[PDB]
Amino acid sequence: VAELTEVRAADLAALEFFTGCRPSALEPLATQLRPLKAEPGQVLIRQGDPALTFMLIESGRVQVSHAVADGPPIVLDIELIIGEIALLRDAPRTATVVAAEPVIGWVGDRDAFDTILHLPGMFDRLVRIARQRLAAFITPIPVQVRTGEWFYLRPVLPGDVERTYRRFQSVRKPTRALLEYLFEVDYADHFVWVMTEGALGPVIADARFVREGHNATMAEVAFTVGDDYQGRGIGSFLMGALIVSANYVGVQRFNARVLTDNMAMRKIMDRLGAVWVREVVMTEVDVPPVDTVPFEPELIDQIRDATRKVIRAVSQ
Ligand SMILES: [Ca+2]
Ligand SMILES: [Ca+2]
Ligand SMILES: [Hg+2]
Repeated sequence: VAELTEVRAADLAALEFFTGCRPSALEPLATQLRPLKAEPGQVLIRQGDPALTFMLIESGRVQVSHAVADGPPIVLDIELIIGEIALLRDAPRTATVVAAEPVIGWVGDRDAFDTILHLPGMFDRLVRIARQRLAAFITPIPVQVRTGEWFYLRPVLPGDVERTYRRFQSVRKPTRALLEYLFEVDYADHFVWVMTEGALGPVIADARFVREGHNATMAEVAFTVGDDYQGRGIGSFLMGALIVSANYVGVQRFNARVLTDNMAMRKIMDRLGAVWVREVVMTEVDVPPVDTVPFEPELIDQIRDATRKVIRAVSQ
């Protein structure tokens, strides 16, 4: 009888992931998931495959590796959710995941993941999981701004409110939730630098470029500085970081549109060749060589290393 759905929903409701969930609320999801039981050494996701599913892991460690044509595979480890970014992007697998122990869990397709994303509270829980995974790839950098104050530079993390359907015309039949979740793990089409107070402290400013379209050479820039933090050189510092990444990813021109009595954004843009025009004022500028950012070569390299690390971590 099809009451195996009922046993399955109770199994789902027993996960830390679904803490506080009522098993009945999970029955429609239970319907869309298939049990997974892999033996140690079993390949869960093969590099080079199309992305057909994601996995929700009840238990067992897995190990991630990326194979190349010029030496041995680069190995890691994610000690909960696997495979979901390439699934929602419809991109091929860029890495292989292997069970390092017995692995028990559940497998679903994109529709099953969209079901999870719409359950109460679960979109934010998925975003915290993505955040924890990414935080492993981020080492905040202590930076000294013009005034001598010390702050910390890092890429944005999923769930930073600073992060918030343009470029995502590459996803078929999407929902808003699917697109919002992808927005939280996009670093290539939309790169955001953040400045924090303390290495594990609050974000007090952010700067970003948003490409005009997927892979496009023109991007809209936008800096935001906490009311207390203007004048202090934080904005122009983030601007430097953004050239390193923009240069690194292929963006070649920046553009801006701001409210006119917003003089501080204006001065950030006046700082390279900005020529405003009314509408709200407008302007658009070239992307200067990495040679030309006023940072020590050491700082520049840590910024490019950070950029690279997060983009790869999101399979871009
Ligand atoms: Ca962090
Ligand atoms: Ca698609
Ligand atoms: Hg729930």
